[PDB]
This record gives sequence, C-alpha cells and structure tokens, in this order.
Amino acid sequence: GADSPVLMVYGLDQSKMNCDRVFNVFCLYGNVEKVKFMKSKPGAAMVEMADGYAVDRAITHLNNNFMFGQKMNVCVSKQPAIMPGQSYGLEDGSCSYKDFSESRNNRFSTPEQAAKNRIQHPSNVLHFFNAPLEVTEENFFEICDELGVKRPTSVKVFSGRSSSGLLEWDSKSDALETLGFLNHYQMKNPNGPYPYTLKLCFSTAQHAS
Repeated sequence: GADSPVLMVYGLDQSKMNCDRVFNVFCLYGNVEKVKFMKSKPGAAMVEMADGYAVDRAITHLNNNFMFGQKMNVCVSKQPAIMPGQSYGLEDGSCSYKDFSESRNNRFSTPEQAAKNRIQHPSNVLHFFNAPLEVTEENFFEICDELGVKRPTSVKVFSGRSSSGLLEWDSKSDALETLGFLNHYQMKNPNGPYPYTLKLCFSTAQHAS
C-alpha cells in the first residue's frame, strides 16, 4: 500500500472547493491532518491523512470520481508530510492551508471510533446522523437552497438525542458534490447553545424511501 500519509488530489473545482470542503469529503476515509492548495497547481490539493491506510482507502474509493463535471485524480504524493509553506488567501477569504489535526469532526481518532466507519464506495444516497431530533425534509431543502447546492430528491428520517436517516440524489455526482458542501453543516439547535454538526457518509441503501 501507500508509503506516505500524504495524498495529491487533482481535478478539484477551484471556484467551489476550499480546505473545509476537501475535509468534508476525505474525513470519510480517515483522519484528515492537513489540507494544502498550491498556487502553482490550480485545481489541486495535498491532503495529509493520519497514515498510509487512510491514503489507500481514499484513493480506492475516490480516484476517478466526478465532482462539478471534473474527473478527480487521487494519488500518493511524493512528499512525506505537508509543510505550512507559502500559504495564500482563497477567493472566499479562507486559507489555502489548514491544520485539521485537532478537529472533533475527525472520525478515526481511536481504533474503536475508526471501526464505526463503514468504508464504502461513493453512492447517490447519503447517510446522515447528528441532525436535530425534529428535523424534516423541508429543513434539508432550506439548507441546500442556502448553500446553493442541489436539494436531495428524497429524505428518509429513521425511527429513534439526535436524528439520523438518508438523503438521496439522482446521481453519485450530485451526492459527492453535496457531501463537500453539506458535511458538518451547523444545524439550528432550539434546545441548547450548540448547533447540531450534521454528519454525512455514503450509504448502501438503494433509495431514501
């Protein structure tokens, strides 16, 4: 397998992707430590994972996937680590470089937590969890409208502190694009001070019905 914890991702959409959105997609395959875009390689980012195994899973499931009409090329970087280097401001004001090592949104921080991740191939159906208890289809439609991403074609809430369920799109492409935008959205919490960090992953369910 991979001899480095660092990935190179080519074919990203420069006008839509930032460090958080790269995290939103790659956190499904391992712990993301660093994300770094380079002004010399437009549409490309280095993604440092916790180890080689995370790099293996990420390339196996995301290489040659389409996002915003572009075919992503996910491959092993020749670099052993991401150095902070000459960072720059992206069009949305965020930094080209971001350290996610202390993120509470990383899902592989212990073997126990890592095992709870169902490593699967991208689909047109997303599994959601950590949504507000009383979440509706319309709340997801409003958030998708606000983010300027495609609304899911169907929303299924599972029977149950938080709610979980399924979000379906017409294609794998729509779900992967929405994943990058919607993963970790701060959903309104009427019963407490902290918003609900909506969490997404791929599902093997054929429909949200």
